[PDB]
Amino acid sequence: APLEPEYPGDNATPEQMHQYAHQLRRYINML
Repeated sequence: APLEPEYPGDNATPEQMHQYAHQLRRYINML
């Protein structure tokens, strides 16, 4: 069930943040 991911820490490194936000836009766009 690939839907709404989970934010990486209150403010994770640009790397982890990019991964999460990436999947977010990827999913929303996937559907």
